Amino acid sequence: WTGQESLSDSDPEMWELLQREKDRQCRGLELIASENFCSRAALEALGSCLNNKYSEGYPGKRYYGGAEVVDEIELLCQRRALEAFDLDPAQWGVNVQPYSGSPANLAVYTALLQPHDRIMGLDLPDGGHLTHGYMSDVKRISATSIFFESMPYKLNPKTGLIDYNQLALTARLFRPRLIIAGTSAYARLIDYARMREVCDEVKAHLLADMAHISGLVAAKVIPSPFKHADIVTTTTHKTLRGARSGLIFYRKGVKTGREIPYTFEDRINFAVFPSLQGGPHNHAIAAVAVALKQACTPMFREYSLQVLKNARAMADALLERGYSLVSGGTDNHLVLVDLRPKGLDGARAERVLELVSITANKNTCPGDRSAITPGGLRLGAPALTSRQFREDDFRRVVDFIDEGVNIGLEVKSKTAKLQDFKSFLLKDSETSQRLANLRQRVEQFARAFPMPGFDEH
Amino acid sequence: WTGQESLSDSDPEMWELLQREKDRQCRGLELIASENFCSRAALEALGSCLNNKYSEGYPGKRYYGGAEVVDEIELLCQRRALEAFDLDPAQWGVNVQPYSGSPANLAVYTALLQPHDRIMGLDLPDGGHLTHGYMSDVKRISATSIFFESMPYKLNPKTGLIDYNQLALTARLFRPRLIIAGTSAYARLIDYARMREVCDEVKAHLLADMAHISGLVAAKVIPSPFKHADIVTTTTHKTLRGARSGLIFYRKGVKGREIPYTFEDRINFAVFPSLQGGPHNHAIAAVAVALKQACTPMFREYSLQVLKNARAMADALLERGYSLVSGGTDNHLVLVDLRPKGLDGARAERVLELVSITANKNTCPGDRSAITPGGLRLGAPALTSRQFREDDFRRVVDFIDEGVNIGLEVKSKTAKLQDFKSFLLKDSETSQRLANLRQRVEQFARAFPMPGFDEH
Amino acid sequence: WTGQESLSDSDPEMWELLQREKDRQCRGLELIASENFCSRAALEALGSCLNNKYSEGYPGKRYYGGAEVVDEIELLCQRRALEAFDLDPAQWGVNVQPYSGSPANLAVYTALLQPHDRIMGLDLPDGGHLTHGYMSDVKRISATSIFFESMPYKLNPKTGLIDYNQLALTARLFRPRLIIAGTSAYARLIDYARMREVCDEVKAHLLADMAHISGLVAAKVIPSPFKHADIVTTTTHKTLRGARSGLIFYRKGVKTGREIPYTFEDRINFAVFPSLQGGPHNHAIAAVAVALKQACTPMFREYSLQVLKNARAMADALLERGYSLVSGGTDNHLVLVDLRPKGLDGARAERVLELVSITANKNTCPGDRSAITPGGLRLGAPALTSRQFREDDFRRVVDFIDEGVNIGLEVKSKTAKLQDFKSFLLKDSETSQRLANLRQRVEQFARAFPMPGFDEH
Amino acid sequence: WTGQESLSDSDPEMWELLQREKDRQCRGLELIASENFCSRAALEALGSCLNNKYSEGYPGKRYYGGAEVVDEIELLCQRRALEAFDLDPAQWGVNVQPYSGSPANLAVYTALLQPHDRIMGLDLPDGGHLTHGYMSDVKRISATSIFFESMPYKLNPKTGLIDYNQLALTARLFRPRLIIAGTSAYARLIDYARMREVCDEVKAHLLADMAHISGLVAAKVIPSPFKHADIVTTTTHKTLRGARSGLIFYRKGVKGREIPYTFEDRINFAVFPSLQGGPHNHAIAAVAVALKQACTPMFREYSLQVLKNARAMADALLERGYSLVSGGTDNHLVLVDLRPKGLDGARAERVLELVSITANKNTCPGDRSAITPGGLRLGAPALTSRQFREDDFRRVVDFIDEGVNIGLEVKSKTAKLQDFKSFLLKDSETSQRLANLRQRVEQFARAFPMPGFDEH
Ligand SMILES: Nc1nc2ccn(CCCCCc3ccc(C(=O)N[C@@H](CCC(=O)O)C(=O)O)s3)c2c(=O)[nH]1
Ligand SMILES: Nc1nc2ccn(CCCCCc3ccc(C(=O)N[C@@H](CCC(=O)O)C(=O)O)s3)c2c(=O)[nH]1
Ligand SMILES: Nc1nc2ccn(CCCCCc3ccc(C(=O)N[C@@H](CCC(=O)O)C(=O)O)s3)c2c(=O)[nH]1
Ligand SMILES: Nc1nc2ccn(CCCCCc3ccc(C(=O)N[C@@H](CCC(=O)O)C(=O)O)s3)c2c(=O)[nH]1
Ligand SMILES: Cc1ncc(COP(=O)(O)O)c(CNCC(=O)O)c1O
Ligand SMILES: Cc1ncc(COP(=O)(O)O)c(CNCC(=O)O)c1O
Ligand SMILES: Cc1ncc(COP(=O)(O)O)c(CNCC(=O)O)c1O
Ligand SMILES: Cc1ncc(COP(=O)(O)O)c(CNCC(=O)O)c1O
Repeated sequence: WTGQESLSDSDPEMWELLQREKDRQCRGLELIASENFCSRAALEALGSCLNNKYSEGYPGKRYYGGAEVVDEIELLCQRRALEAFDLDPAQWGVNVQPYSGSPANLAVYTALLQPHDRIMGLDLPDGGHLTHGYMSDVKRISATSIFFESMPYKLNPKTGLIDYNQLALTARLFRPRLIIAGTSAYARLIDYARMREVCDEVKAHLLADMAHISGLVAAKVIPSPFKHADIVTTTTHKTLRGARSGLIFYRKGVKTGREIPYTFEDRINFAVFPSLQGGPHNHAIAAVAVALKQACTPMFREYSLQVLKNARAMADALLERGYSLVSGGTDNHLVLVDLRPKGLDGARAERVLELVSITANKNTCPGDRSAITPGGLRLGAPALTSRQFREDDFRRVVDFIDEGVNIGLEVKSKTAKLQDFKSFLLKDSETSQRLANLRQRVEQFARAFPMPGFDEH
Repeated sequence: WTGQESLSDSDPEMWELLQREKDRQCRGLELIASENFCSRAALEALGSCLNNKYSEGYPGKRYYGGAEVVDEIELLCQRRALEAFDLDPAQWGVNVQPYSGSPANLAVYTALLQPHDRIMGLDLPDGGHLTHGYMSDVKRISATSIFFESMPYKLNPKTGLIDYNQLALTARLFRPRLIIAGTSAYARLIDYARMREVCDEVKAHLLADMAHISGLVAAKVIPSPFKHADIVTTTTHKTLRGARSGLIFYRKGVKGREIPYTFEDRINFAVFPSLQGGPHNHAIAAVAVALKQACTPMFREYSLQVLKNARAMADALLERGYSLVSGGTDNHLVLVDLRPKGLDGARAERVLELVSITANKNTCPGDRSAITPGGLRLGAPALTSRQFREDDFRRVVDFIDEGVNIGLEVKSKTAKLQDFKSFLLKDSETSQRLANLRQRVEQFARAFPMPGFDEH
Repeated sequence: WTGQESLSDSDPEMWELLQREKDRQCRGLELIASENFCSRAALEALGSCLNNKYSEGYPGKRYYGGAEVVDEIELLCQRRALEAFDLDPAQWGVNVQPYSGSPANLAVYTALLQPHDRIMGLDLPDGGHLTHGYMSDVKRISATSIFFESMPYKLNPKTGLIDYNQLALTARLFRPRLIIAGTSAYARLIDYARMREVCDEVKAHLLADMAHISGLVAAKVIPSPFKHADIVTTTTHKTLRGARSGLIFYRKGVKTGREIPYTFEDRINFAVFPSLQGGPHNHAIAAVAVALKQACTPMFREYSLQVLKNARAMADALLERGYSLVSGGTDNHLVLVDLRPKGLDGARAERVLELVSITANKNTCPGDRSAITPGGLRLGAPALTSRQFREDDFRRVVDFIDEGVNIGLEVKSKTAKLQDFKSFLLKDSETSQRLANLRQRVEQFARAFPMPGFDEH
Repeated sequence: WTGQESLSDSDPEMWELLQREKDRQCRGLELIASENFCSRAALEALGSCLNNKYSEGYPGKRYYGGAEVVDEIELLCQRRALEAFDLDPAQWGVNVQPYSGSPANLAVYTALLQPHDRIMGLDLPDGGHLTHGYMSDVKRISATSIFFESMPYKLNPKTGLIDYNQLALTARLFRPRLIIAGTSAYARLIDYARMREVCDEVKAHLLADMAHISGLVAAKVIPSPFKHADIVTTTTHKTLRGARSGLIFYRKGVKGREIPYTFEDRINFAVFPSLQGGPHNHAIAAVAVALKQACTPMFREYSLQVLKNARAMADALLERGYSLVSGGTDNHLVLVDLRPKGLDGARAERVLELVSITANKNTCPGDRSAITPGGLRLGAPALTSRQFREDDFRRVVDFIDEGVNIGLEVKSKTAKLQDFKSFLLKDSETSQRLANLRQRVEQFARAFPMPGFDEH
């Protein structure tokens, strides 16, 4: 045994599983708004010897030795992080060790808040993320609602937009110490200035969780939250098209003749390590650095502009075929389809689209009373846009979706409960082959496009 | 732009850094007890298209679709985890989604405890990990001491063993609901039967954090904590020689009535949706690769080797002029006490690093100082994976001995620790004396094979 | 030394101090809405040998012996408590050991909630009490906001009434586990049914803190909160005209064929003792029992009806002299005077009225921006009504208040900051004697009325 | 209706109960160590018009007006409190508003600690009070263990003294920010100098809860905790012979710079507005009356008497056939161990109550049971205020001895504790044997003078 054998030679069971997933991504129309296809260059850093190096601590302030090189990697990642978002290194710092997006947010709360201090975020069914403090009416779901006290703000169910007025009203009563400006399922731009005013009034930290829109922010195609946020967290594997990791951007420098300084850096860094995490995943840090360099290129601005145009085209196409969209349209990478005016819930549509190799997620529309069967779908452009999809290609995506919706509508006719629906898609021969025909035409269409990453895994 | 360009072509600045780090691992003798050299097979899975897949939830209970393949990847990782530790799938389950070791432990506390519920672990300067509840006298350090109430248990300060009596005494006063039997810097073995007895009495959960010793347990080379522990957490790197990830093993099934075990649902819910978001499916897959390697006859011979190279390192260290904490290693690492040699554990680590031996300073029982601890932590697993054997490991000890002796000569001419390191780079007599060793250090280490890719 | 000497003989320094306070209560117009004059019968029980008896525990379940008699006293107090409020002993229980009102409320939270569970009450400047969870924008004030997480509900500043709509909206976001229906400075009746609906929706306990209105509730002159509340707490020294103590009323009995039982009794009793308190003050328990018996009499219903008529007469008189009142009037024992439309803040008016032996408290009106100088006063009828004040007498009280307001208006002319105002009342000879004349006419008028309690102390 | 009618005329049902309770205290021998007979002067202030005055706030810093008189009442109570304990008003302050002892302690924790901060006290079965943080193995009992994290310190189970060594050992592990030196059932004296040393080391607040021994401290008859404690809490009844209330004494003033003491503002804010509402000015006044009595030469002779009647009770108890915990009382109470006499402390308390001797069962070191503890707590202060002396106190011991012996005879004919008490009321042989003693018990006690009113 040498440890240098190939995965295909050493573990054919796993090696084929990798190939099965690669074929699945190659043949499908991937519309998960949070998914992307990472570049081979980044993946080469992700699966590297940097996995072997323990480097607990920070560059220049480590707890072991031998970190000479990974110090330069981590410092280079920090510089590329600030560069990609046009940040002055004298006003902004970045922590590049958060293992993912959820660890990034929990680090911020741990850094700035005491246990049971109060947090406000967009409610999860309203388009906010778990780590913005999600509690149900029965259970504390996210740990950000266990270790901290969270009250959500809601959408205006008339506009589909964030009710900044109701947020301002309830924030003066709840008195949060931090408010999260950031979403998982929101098609519109966020009024960060308005969020800033609310935070300045109730004396709260404004945290921007730009995970979904980070790539658009780096390409300067949408307004940047760094103009108004004290803290900015993001995922690196969404519109940033990198490995799965997280980042925490924080302000530095000046916040009666007294110079008020920012105190985020030391608290944030201490929260990530040693408070929350152990050894940094330097392979992930490096892979993120590779993608961050890609985010400064003119190529990436072209890419991000395409993501915008393909989501508007997807939205326009859906509107033209009789679909309503929450908030009426989109100004970013995703579309929130309201399927209630067509008679199919988002749960049925998600499964029937999945059987024809169209990958989306059910989504709650304003007014939904059921979570077993939400009334919408979330569709995202970033992944297929990385496969060099253009506006016409996304209009064909909408025409495949419309076929799936019709097949699902015909099955809800012939079925009762949700489980009868799902089993009917597999056991009824007529619809089983009708699905297989659409699946085949979906996969033939998607296979023709180029795919970032390795060829075979 | 296609996204299929090579790293060397598209990002030469990063590619050179990768090559520089690979050269650093190839040329050095890696003695950090928590480090290992991951196999090429796992690394190819770590850097795979599985990074691209969001698969929030668990197999059969995910929240969107498209998880057809990663469901079987996660299930295969689960099966390989239970197989690797000889666990009956009806008595034990495993969560394979923890991002690392620290998240694995924090999920367990979240799953089983309420905020501010009480936990007991070995103190960090006594050899315990941060995530076992470490707070100092000045500051709450680990979040496991912020969100939960922690009191440490200590070593017998001249036996070098865990003071199991003092732990039993304080457990009835503190009344913890969970005690962690697991270490980061402990050369001997843990009495899991005794830990369970203490835990069974004060009615606390026994969790074993076998991160450092997980590989030795899987090879059935050391006693397994799964015989007495309710929950077991581990890292997938270290002695398991895998990607950076974490695992949570929990008991399952039946505990005048039938009381069932209720760990599974709580543990899984704590990992997702409570603490983490989307699983790192590439890490899960790479872990599955390494777990399969842990079932091999090869891995038992590998793990058996690590013990004897640590015992050989200990024996060799006892000679020359070193005493070692606990008097005798029984695992993969050695706790060497450098106080009976006039050199602190901090400066010895720095002098060894400039000569390409990477270790970590460690606090020995009685250390009156943390700026300058009195020991070093040395680990066998990394070099053993480079096919080092006992004769190869006795040479590192005297390669270290040249480093400890060379370091003593400069503390002669300097006072504080800043002056110490400063003289190592500016005095032409020692910079050459460092380089002279530095070549024979790298010349010796380069000759051994290295797991992973050749160039990155 | 025998321990049987008189206070006048053993401690003349204290004995005269007692007499000075008795003269002060006899000569003044006591308008503190929370104050009353306790009967001699109750005071005789208050200062009795029951002080000597430790009786930790409860009747029939004590931890020592010798409680044979105090068991009957405590049981008799419980029966008189239920009797006075027309409560079926099979549906209601009462704990009579809370040392005061604040201990009563903290016992309820401790009994029913975990630390950091959420609480909702009327904001303190809006008329709620500290123990309803009062936090400022800078500091946790009440311990009910330290050990539990509180969000306040506010008044509708247009009506002066509780904004039950905004309470319903914010309760669905905050998700409290207990809501407090009870006030310290509120002139109107509380919609307990509406509070009940809000609690039933968000699945919270409804606690009624009837402290100020308890006597009116016992006399059945205003609607009873026991028809809608799960828990009822009260002070015994306000409109109940008893010794200073507290009570916790809780439901008992029945809350798919399963009989759902109430679980308040054991938790409430355990919270009071041993969780929060030590030995019960049996002298206070007995004195409360004496006053509770008085609350069942036709005399007390006459008294409580008079308190209503004297507050309406006080309100009518103020309205006729150019004063506005928050919420426009009163349906209980107190009046909230808005002094902003007359140019005097409630802080100045309170001090100038105090120097002429009229005792009130400054009060915050809706829209007040300052707490140094609130814009109103809280005036209460219960105390003087116990001195056999009638409607005409309270119209004379208003005519004394109007003289004090005018004297204060003349001094704000001649002064600047608040401290200049207060010192001018003592150091300026012209106003000093002008005050002394009004004080004398106030005291001559009040001395003529009978006074409950002892003659000399 | 005027409100000036007498209690006997207006409420005869209650008036008879009052007379019945006064007769019960007059006819019985009160041996509860925490009970006393309050003076008429204080009771007349307790039941005064001061009940009618709301005076939220503090003298000079109240929130409404009309507090002209009660300001001087509270200030006089403050001055009398500091005077009674020989405190310099520049080094010590006092809050006189705590409703009782339990609120006094809870205010201190609220003032100085954050929720879930750590506290250490003597365990309740070891002689500590609820408010020192008592939680059992099943339930959090006191709110001082709910809102704050408590670990108890224990006695040396055969020395009967506080295990100051084990307390020093656990304090460095638990790292409390406050330790309570104070007891409800402890016959010896507390090493406040040693408690401060432990507190000074682990950097914790030393609070002394002198409730039981406050009167002995004021008479300078026992060593005063104010020499080493940062904060001192007490009840105003018990040995202080006052109304039911509580006090919080705190250090004030100055603690290369000048660090001032910061207790005053926090303590006062915790009492009001954090925890309590309006002060019970009648209780404050009655307390002031009793505090003035504590400055008398009479009170030192009274407190000196209580010691010798407890020492006489202990000496007499050592005879007959009783062993007592800690071997020797040095305060106002005796911890008698009834296990070396075949009778449990629970049944002895009941048999003594039917013969008009009121005591409380108490757990002795080694008690394998709480349903039936192995001791009784007996206190001198109550009967000493009735001008009992050593000869009078040696007769109570053998009045008790008839009770302990009579109780042994019925456990003969019964099994469980329910059958025990049931036989005391239904068997004509023992009900007469109880009544025969019961008259000589009441006949003996009635002859002594009684503080307070004659009829209520
Ligand atoms: N707007 C939004 N959209 C997207 C899409 C992906 N994510 C990322 C996270 C995906 C997970 C979403 C949930 C996990 C658990 C939930 C819950 O409420 N669970 C209850 C009741 C369930 C039952 O009774 O059916 C329980 O089981 O206890 S919802 C999000 C997101 O964060 N927000
Ligand atoms: N047996 C064991 N060994 C090893 C070796 C590495 N690690 C991984 C842990 C790496 C070290 C983490 C820290 C511990 C204490 C800290 C501290 O004292 N921090 C300052 C803060 C400000 C300052 O810089 O002065 C303070 O609170 O005073 S930091 C471990 C481990 O977990 N367990
Ligand atoms: N509506 C209403 N009215 C009445 C009348 C009597 N009470 C009973 C309780 C009376 C006490 C009222 C307050 C105590 C502390 C306050 C506060 O906000 N203190 C801050 C800022 C102060 C400053 O900066 O001037 C601080 O000092 O920290 S308000 C109440 C009542 O409960 N609610
Ligand atoms: N040295 C000292 N002596 C004396 C004598 C009276 N007290 C005053 C304290 C009076 C007793 C308070 C309690 C303690 C433990 C309880 C308990 O165990 N309760 C059950 C709950 C349900 C049940 O009824 O089974 C449980 O949790 O199991 S109750 C004290 C004192 O404070 N300290
Ligand atoms: C705004 C936001 N923040 C944080 C996270 C957490 O990232 P990790 O999953 O890497 O922990 C997500 C993931 N969102 C999942 C989705 O929208 O499908 C997110 O959308
Ligand atoms: C016993 C133990 N548990 C948990 C962790 C945390 O693992 P991550 O660093 O992957 O979070 C470590 C790391 N120990 C570091 C060392 O011994 O050098 C450990 O030693
Ligand atoms: C509604 C309410 N609840 C509880 C309390 C507390 O009672 P104690 O002060 O007895 O603790 C008060 C006192 N209110 C004071 C006032 O209105 O002037 C109150 O008004
Ligand atoms: C030391 C001590 N501290 C505080 C308290 C509480 O006091 P209140 O009961 O007034 O709250 C007690 C009561 N001890 C009861 C007994 O020894 O019998 C006590 O003994």
